[PDB]
Amino acid sequence: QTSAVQQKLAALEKSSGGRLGVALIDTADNTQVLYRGDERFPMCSTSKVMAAAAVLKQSETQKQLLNQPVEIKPADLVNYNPIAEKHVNGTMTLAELSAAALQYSDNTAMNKLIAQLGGPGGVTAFARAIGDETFRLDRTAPTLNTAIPGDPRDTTTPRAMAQTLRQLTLGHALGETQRAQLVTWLKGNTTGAASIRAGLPTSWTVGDKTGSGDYGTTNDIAVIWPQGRAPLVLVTYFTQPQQNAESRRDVLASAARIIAEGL
Ligand SMILES: [K+]
Repeated sequence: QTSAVQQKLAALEKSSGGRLGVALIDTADNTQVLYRGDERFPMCSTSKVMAAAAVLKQSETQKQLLNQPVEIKPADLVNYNPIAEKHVNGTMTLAELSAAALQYSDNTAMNKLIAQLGGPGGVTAFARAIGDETFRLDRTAPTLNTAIPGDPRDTTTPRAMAQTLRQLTLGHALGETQRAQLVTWLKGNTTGAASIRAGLPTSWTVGDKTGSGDYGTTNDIAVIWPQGRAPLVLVTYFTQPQQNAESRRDVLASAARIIAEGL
């Protein structure tokens, strides 16, 4: 069946000329709203949530892991590293690298998290451990953002990522301390105001992770606390036919607004 919400998301998708994938979980009743929910999309930087959560899971058996220094060398700098470049020829802790990756989308910081997990396949291993059979990380930053149509590398489905984000932030995939840390980090995101958040009422509070890549790929994954409602999880993924296409955060906002109106 096609709901009124799915009809409005299809109309939005048409006007955009790209491809849109949406997955909502409403924890009030565990109901789901999906648009292209089982199609694969490039994750781009939304993958940083899985990498930071995998290190948080390691910290459950190592009290001092998050305080562990990691050397930052000039050769470690990549395309976008606004926090790591200040610590070149110094160190950042795994807590600092996690925060920089999630709240500033620092790509050097994500590469340290990946290196701490033994490479991209270590992030995929953690996804499988928490019951995500869809997620795959294949590359480091920035080449995991190539977002080539039809490429299975560094992809997931909206349905899979909404379920995983729910487990990580509201469920018991992490210990209580670690779950709270991940939520604090997401809530402190600096990059999300033009994406999901822009489509929701101001009074609602959001923790989110954005992503952007080639093919005008514009993504956001969010945990939403509506005024007077149980929390929501929302995934919005958007990708465009042309390698050089512009970002379209406003499409994610428009998708979020349709979803909110549909509650
Ligand atoms: K782009």
